[PDB]
Amino acid sequence: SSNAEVIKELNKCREENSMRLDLSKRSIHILPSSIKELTQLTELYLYSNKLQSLPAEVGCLVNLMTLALSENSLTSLPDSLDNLKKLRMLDLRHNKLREIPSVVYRLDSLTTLYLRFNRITTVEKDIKNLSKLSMLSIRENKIKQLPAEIGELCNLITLDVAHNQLEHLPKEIGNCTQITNLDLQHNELLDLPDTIGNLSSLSRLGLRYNRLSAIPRSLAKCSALEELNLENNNISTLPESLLSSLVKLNSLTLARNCFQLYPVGGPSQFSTIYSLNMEHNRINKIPFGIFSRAKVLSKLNMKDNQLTSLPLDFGTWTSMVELNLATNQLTKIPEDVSGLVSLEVLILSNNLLKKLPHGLGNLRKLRELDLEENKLESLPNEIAYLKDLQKLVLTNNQLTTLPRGIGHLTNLTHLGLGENLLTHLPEEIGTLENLEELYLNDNPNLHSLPFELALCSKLSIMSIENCPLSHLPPQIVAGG
Repeated sequence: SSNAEVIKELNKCREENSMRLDLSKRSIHILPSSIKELTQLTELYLYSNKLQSLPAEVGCLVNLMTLALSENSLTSLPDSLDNLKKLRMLDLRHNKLREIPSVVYRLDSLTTLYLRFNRITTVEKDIKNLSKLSMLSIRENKIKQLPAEIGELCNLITLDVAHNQLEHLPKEIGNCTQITNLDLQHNELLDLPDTIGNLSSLSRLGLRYNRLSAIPRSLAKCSALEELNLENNNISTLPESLLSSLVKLNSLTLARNCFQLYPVGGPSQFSTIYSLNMEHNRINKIPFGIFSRAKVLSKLNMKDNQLTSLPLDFGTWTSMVELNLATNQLTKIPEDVSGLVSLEVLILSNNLLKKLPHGLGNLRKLRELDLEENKLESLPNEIAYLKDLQKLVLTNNQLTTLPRGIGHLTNLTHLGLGENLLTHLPEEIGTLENLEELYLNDNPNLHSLPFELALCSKLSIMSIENCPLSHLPPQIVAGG
């Protein structure tokens, strides 16, 4: 920590002729100029210190291949670092850099450059000198525009320009053909250049939280695209051939968009995708046979949509494991739910369900049933055969009674019965051996509770607030 301890480590490093010097986390404000003595240094780790700048003597370390300067207070770098002709990696993350130091632009040997979490406002056109760059990270800065000279970085594999203020992308981005991972998320991007299709090797593209009104049809050429996330944009429609041309798509998120209706396209749209997320949209209906070819589709999320009904082929989604139809206007859920035999998670919150179908009993794989904010007056007697059910949330409903035999749900750990009309609770509540949480709050006429609740060995959390109840099971440690 002290300057004497630093000089010891420098004399250390010299004694064994070590190739690596790790002066990290020593709170060094000013690095000794004696660092010039150690010419054999291949790696210099100076991260997590208080360095406002670097001695020009570091430029004498000509065999330096890695300079780790993350988590400092660096505002500038000495032009003497031009002599670091072998430097491959420059880590300048978490500093106070309001611009890239001019010397960096002359270090053409750089292959990986990390500038994450700074105040960098502009990227100069001299960025073209760093053609050997394989990874360029300028995430979390204040870059409003990227120079067209970005296209001369032909060897770029990864480009992180996320969390900036980019309003457009230079069309010359298409000249970086080798880009596999491109993150443009959390910008103010209004459009994408048609030249994005020249990036034939694009495997991961981050577009969430921008101002994109549409997607260019040229994105179909990026067939290697595994996941496409368009979250939080102004996109209302998709190119007709886009989804079918992206043969490698395993997940597709159009959440927080202006989508009035499902994307228009052929059957190969959802053929290959495993996850499908359309929450917070204005979709009015799910089409018949939209998931005919979608054999691998496991998860579907239609939260906060304008769905008032479900299709006649609802039961055919046998491959559906997780299903989220919350914040919709569904008046009923048909008896054809017996078809989704593989359905594990079912979310029907914030809807208008008055009853539940008897075909729900066929759902022997169901483990999570969220029915919060509905008009449920009763439950089915076949609900007791949902032996795999672990979480049952019935908050904000009109339930006066609990079906007989509910105690056979021995795997149930969470039972949310708050804001209901329950007058009584069955003595069969005690055979719920694994019940951990029981929320009975806001039940106006819940006057008595069964002593058999004491047989719930795992019962840890209970809520009887706003109930005519002053007594608790013995296993419950109250907070009053």
